[PDB]
Amino acid sequence: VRIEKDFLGEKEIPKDAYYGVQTIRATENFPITGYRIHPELIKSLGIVKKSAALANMEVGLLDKEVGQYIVKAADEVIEGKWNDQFIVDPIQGGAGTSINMNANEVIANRALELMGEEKGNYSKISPNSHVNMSQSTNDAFPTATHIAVLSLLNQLIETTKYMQQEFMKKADEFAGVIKMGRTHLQDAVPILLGQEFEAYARVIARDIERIANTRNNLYDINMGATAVGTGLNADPEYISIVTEHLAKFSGHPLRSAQHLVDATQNTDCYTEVSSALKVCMINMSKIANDLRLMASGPRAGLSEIVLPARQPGSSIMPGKVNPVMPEVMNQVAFQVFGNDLTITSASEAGQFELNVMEPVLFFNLIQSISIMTNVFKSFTENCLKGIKANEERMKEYVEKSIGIITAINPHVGYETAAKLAREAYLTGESIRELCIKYGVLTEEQLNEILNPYEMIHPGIAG
Amino acid sequence: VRIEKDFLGEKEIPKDAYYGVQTIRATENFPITGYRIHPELIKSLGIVKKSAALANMEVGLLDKEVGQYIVKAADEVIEGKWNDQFIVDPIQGGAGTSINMNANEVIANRALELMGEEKGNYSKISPNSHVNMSQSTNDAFPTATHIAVLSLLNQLIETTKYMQQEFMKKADEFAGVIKMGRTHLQDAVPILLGQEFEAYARVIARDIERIANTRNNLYDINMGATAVGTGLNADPEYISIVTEHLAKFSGHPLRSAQHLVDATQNTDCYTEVSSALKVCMINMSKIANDLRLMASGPRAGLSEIVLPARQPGSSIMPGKVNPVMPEVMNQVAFQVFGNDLTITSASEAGQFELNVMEPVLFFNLIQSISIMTNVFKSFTENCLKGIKANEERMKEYVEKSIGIITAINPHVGYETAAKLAREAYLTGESIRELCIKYGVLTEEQLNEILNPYEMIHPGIAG
Amino acid sequence: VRIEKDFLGEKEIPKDAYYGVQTIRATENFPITGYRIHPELIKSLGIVKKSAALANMEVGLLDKEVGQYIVKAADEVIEGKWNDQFIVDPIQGGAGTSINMNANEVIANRALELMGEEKGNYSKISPNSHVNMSQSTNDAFPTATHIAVLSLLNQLIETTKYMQQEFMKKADEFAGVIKMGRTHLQDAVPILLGQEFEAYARVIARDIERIANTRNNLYDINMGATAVGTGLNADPEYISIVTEHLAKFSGHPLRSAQHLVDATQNTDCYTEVSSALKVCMINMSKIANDLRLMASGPRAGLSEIVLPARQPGSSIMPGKVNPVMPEVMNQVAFQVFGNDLTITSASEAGQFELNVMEPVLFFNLIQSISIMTNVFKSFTENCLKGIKANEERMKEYVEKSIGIITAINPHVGYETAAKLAREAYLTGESIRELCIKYGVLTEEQLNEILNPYEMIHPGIAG
Amino acid sequence: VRIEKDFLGEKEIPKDAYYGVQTIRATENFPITGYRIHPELIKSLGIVKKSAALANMEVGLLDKEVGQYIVKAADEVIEGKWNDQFIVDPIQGGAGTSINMNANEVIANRALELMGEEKGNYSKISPNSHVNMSQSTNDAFPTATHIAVLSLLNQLIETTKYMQQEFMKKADEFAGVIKMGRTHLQDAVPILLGQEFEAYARVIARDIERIANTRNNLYDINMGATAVGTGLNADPEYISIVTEHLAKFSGHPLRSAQHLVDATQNTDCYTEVSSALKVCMINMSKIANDLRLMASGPRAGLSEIVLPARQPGSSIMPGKVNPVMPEVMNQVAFQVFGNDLTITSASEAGQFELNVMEPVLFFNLIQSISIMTNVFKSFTENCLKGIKANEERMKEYVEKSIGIITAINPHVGYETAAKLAREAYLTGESIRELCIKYGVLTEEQLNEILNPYEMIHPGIAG
Ligand SMILES: [Ca+2]
Ligand SMILES: [Ca+2]
Repeated sequence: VRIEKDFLGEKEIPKDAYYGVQTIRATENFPITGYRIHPELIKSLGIVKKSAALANMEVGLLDKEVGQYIVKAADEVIEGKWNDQFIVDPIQGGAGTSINMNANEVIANRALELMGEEKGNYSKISPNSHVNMSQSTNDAFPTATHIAVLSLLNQLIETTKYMQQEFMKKADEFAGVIKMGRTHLQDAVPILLGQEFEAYARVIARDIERIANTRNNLYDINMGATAVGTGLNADPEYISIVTEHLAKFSGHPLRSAQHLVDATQNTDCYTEVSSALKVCMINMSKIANDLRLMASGPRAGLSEIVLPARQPGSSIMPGKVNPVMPEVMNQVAFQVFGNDLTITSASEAGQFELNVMEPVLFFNLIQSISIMTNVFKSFTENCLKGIKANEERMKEYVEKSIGIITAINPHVGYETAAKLAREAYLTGESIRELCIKYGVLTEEQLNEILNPYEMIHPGIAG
Repeated sequence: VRIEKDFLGEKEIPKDAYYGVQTIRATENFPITGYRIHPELIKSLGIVKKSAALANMEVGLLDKEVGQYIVKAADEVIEGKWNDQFIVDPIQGGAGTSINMNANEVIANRALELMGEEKGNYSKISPNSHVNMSQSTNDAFPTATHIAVLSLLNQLIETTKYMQQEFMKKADEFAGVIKMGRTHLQDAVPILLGQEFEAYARVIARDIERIANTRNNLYDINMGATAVGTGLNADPEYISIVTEHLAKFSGHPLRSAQHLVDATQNTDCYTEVSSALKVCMINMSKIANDLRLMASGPRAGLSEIVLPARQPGSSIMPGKVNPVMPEVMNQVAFQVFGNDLTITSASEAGQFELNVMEPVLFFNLIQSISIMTNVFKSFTENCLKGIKANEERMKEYVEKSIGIITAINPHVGYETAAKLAREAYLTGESIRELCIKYGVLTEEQLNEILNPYEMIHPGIAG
Repeated sequence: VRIEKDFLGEKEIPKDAYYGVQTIRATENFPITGYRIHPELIKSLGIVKKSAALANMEVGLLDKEVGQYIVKAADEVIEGKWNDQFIVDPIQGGAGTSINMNANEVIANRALELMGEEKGNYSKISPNSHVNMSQSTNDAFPTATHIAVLSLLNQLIETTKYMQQEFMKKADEFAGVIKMGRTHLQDAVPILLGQEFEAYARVIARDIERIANTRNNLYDINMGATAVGTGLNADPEYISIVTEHLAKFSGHPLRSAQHLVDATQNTDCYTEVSSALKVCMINMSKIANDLRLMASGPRAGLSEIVLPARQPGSSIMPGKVNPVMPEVMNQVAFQVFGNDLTITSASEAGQFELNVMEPVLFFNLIQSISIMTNVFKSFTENCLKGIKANEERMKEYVEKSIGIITAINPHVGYETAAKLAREAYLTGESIRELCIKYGVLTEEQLNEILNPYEMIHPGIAG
Repeated sequence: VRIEKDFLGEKEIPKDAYYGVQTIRATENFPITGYRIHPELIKSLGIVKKSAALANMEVGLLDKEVGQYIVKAADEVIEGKWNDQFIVDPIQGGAGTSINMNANEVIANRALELMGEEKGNYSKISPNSHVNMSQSTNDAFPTATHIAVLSLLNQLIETTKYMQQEFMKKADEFAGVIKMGRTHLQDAVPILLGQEFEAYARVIARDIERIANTRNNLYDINMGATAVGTGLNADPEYISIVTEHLAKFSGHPLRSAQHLVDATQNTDCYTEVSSALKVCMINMSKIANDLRLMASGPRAGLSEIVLPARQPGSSIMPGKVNPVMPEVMNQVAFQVFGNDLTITSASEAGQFELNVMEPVLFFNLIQSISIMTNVFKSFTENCLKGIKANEERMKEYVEKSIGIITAINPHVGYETAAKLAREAYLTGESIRELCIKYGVLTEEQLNEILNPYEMIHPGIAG
């Protein structure tokens, strides 16, 4: 145990800890959720502190002997070597100061240790003076967040694409599977199961497109903004160098925003991201609902498809296969809807040159991207690739249906069709085994009218 | 044509019009939705002004010569005689001031006409000095709203109670109708359709209680608050008297709030109402979702219940009955959900001594109550009463199901019960047929065990 | 007085009215809000039906005698002659069937009248067989909606651009006005009032881009889809010709969707639009909150700006001007936020081949575009143009602020800068007095360091 | 490692682990958030299992020698010793099946270890047959949740009551502190700081009552409902006995619901609780916004209150004390709003006999109560108790205001009051000074009229 001192008094900090008194006070102030910030945000903080250390050394502001160790420590943070030292709550007042200071304290203490000094000796390496040199909370925090959000969006994009590609493969696989289209949940006209899955795949491709476009506004960062965006005393060469480093180490084509005040006080880039995720989850939710309806049964349901079994069934009641993978998809969508409201409210609560409600916004943005990335993985792997069709049941739904008289209609006339429809309604007799009974269409010409392909695509009529 | 002057200038007003230059200025500021305030709010403003005049005259503050004509004019407003004269947009800046002034002008000008004077002659009877005497925007507008909301809620309770009883009648009409319970949309164990319709009756009874209890915090009113709630220059006798008239003429047991500063700045009684209406519509939307599933078909659906046709049918596809009445119920649910978010945002936006976002708040609270009332009566009259059951088809479902085995199990044992269920599901035979052919139970034994009542109620083995 | 017959019986229809029985049945089924659909939707229905008629006549499907009067009647609808005749509630079951049949009946009955026939004589011109020929509810309704929303969006874009520019004008006008930046509502470092208004202009510039970009997906229409998306019985020449007309008459670069099943069952174009509307109103609400803060006072507030007076005064209380215009703006934002949730819920609610929740979805989308257009136009005219800066009071705030010391710091050193700021804060003396008192700097040096421009832009101190 | 086989195959389980393959299966299906269920829910699952074991033993269903060990194991779960063994994601498909089984496995394996057997020997003590005897997922899970939410609500009530009591203590402390009331952020009329704090204290009192009344519907549990609510095969004696037990071990007055189907498929008790939490946070956010506004400054803000400092300030920026405790209060409210939408959407998604979306619902409800309890504690101990007033600053807002004229008005007539207000607006002369210079009132007369208590309480015209 070690002994750090504060405007509030002494606090005993374990010798093996890299955080200090400020981080502790933060945990005292905000024991709200018990969560820790996403390791990608931790990594991103390291990137910011590395870039800034490097830039400050380059412009002569930071001593090269201490900077060298500051860089080595930050690198270790980037590699995920110190995740457990980041202990502040994601829901914290102070507009992210605690998060920023946790990163400054840990990097300063690891630097000091790397140079054979004691921890807490902030005279040698100051969390504020050296590690946070030329930065404010108001630029270090949002810039690390932009970077972390962008990296997680690239992962969600490559996971959604994989999933989208597998929906397409199912579409192709069910390309000739004839079924009964439903509107208002009432039997309509024939459709191909492959057309439904292409529908799912096409909406998902438009989701990928929307989510990808939201990265553009995140590429503008406010590094060099200082407290408010005015850049008071900031060296314009520091700004140029720090941005360039941030882009190189993050892997993103970062730009210094054209108007730093704007970039410092506005939060539309995050609401833009959340909006696209919500839209995407709306579509996923609907698809999941369909999949669950289609899997219903086995005897009093639609029983159109089979989903892979993913929980042990009742060992005394077969046939009951709960669609747990789509269900979880639905509940995530619901998280994301809720997350989006929180983001919305946090964003409109901004005042003058800072929105102080970012910590709950970022926590929610990051949670959204992360849970989506994770359900897409498990749904794809555990449900989607394995989906099978009950093609006999769906073909019988079509043959015994009334709506197929729409395909026959123009070959026999509005007269004949309505008599056949009304009789198939009262007697429940097949429409096919009725055209041949009356002799209006031969066995051979029914076969080209009631063909799966002909019935579900534009072609000759009146 | 007539000509009144304002701080913005002289305005030409139609000869017939009873509103004045401040109403016209409010229609220029806020040409927002093109909508008009609810006639029930128009009515309550009438009750507010009449009560004020009566109190003021008695306190010896309003000239009895003018006051009696103000009263007469207000009575006409209460009768819904001048609804067309309330032209201000419900979505307006000014914290309701325009709404208040719309009532003041209209009641001033009509009073003036009743005593032979010119309209626009504000020297004789003033909208501000006489019709608005002793009251502020921040007491008249909210008080009228309480009275209007409460009146509206009373109608909803009455209508929701009627709907609840009709659900309960269907529960009894369906009391012996056996069917398949579904969990996760998968077949489970038997249930009666009457148990589901009693499930619906009960949640609705719970909503009625919740909605009813939100009345209490609305009975407290802030009349005499003046600008801020401190009641500076207000007369304690005017306060007691106006409150007693407001209670007598509105029909509600209205009370003067204990702390008028609290009553002027806080808006929780409004969000308390919306919440109970949100909860109610979650249940109704779900109920409606079930009904649309239950009415699905006719051939490729569930086909458990038949809903009265309200849409004309095609002569190409009979048996296609779209469940439009549950559909519109679903859509009203979604309105109310959205309205509740708007109420939330507007309520949390209060500042110091006054919430200025009250109009959009009140507009949404009034619309939620009104549209619920309307959908409830229409759903009750054009759907709920006419619902019929497909008993024969539901009995089939039960006969061919696997869940059935849960009733059979304790008369056979874990081992044989499971092998029967497994074989029934794989071969497609009914569990009854298998019980006969393997000799495990007699046709008579199975008729006693699969008793529709015994299968769906608590009770040990034999 | 006229008697049209429906499956629900004999019904009296005013001989003035151009709507028929299917329309008043929807008035009975859905007496929900009392509202009528947007004139822009009405117009687009007219474009849809005109286009249909032309395309049906060209392919040989429609009688040219009857078709010419349908076109003529459709033009009258397009030109706004018949708005009164559309009486159905925008919140309705039937998935837009009534909205579509409202348009069908009105166009038939006017085309009959133009031909010299009787209203109701549908044996001559039928609202189903002629006016609705080759179209389903499931394509004419959404196609009309796409056109309407697109038209409205183009209007909102023009208005929003006008507002944006007006913000840039104020940016330039205030480009020399110095004041205190606030982070956490706590005094920070100086900022130009112009940088704050430029920040507003830029986020609005991003809202315009985001909203404009939502148009692309609405350009894809599904005319030709029949019930479900397959185009069962459709003629490909009808589809290419109708699509060409719709695009010419609407003024929009419409395309037939590549996959009609997808374009028929998915609703992600509408949620995409609403999202960009919500995002915009988040920034606009924030801005407006700022304006109300900046305008607070005149004695116990901030008093940084004056907004045009838009409501009458109290001669008893001058100086009091409520910022009603930013107030209505915050309120329209709370509405759009609610509108967005209603839209989310309705879009998530889709099932298989059709989302039947489209009517409440569309009502809310159209409402959000309309109310945003209206407040933007009004806010620009009645507030934004005439905003004034209180230069004197803001320079006052700056001279006695502590943050001023961030500018002086590099010219005097940390130890003396901190000394002076602590003393200035505790004693209430200006930093400027204290720099002279101890002669750490002279009047002349202070006037050059404290240059408005240099304190608010990046650059090395020396 | 040990070896448990699954319908999906072999899986290695650590020697020290008490969960099994079903739990591992769950973690592979649902790697969504990485969170673990709340300790309170864990405890409650323990209470459920112990109550069920005791009931099953009494009724002769469960072996008393196995039962005794099961009960002892469950008691250790209740005691909080096996929290780390609960590894399943709160967000999961399967309607809580894996939360339920996680508890079944853990207790079985500890019961086995206590009775000297090998773990995974489910032939001795089965998680399904023994630990889960006479229960389904569809009753154990919700029953545990009712119990857990009740316990957490009772803690929230106590905490909020404490905060409330402290808000009242501060109203008394500021009972004579005079300030300027604000409407539209415009100076209005004098108010006491204590009157504001009483308004705060009073809204919270109403929140306490709302949240408390929410407990009633939760007292009804569905224990004994089995799959669907029908109680097929359930011993009625077991039901009433397990109910008496659950009430006794949980400390709540639990009652067996009067209709088990209703209780099994409806979730209105959850949405009701959440609505009451949301309303509470609407008020709390509003209060924090005022506090933050009043803390603003120190030189260019309002600065009416000082809040205890909770972060280390900048040594060169004294006076800058960010209101971090209110800021975190806002962020939690925003969180609760979104949580409430997720809940709304989860409840709405119920189908027939089971709402499978309960996991994301319960996760959200519990987080809402939890984070509320936690901010309330921290805000009270670190902010509220220590709030102090700048009474001089506030006093001079009142001396220098125009609105102080309202107190003078009746004593000098409106005509005279308007003249004095107008000059006060032009010159800047105190209204008090003006009254002296024009001799309208004696210095001693002003002392009665402009007395803090007199100015802020009902008192008449002379
Ligand atoms: Ca197959
Ligand atoms: Ca003091």
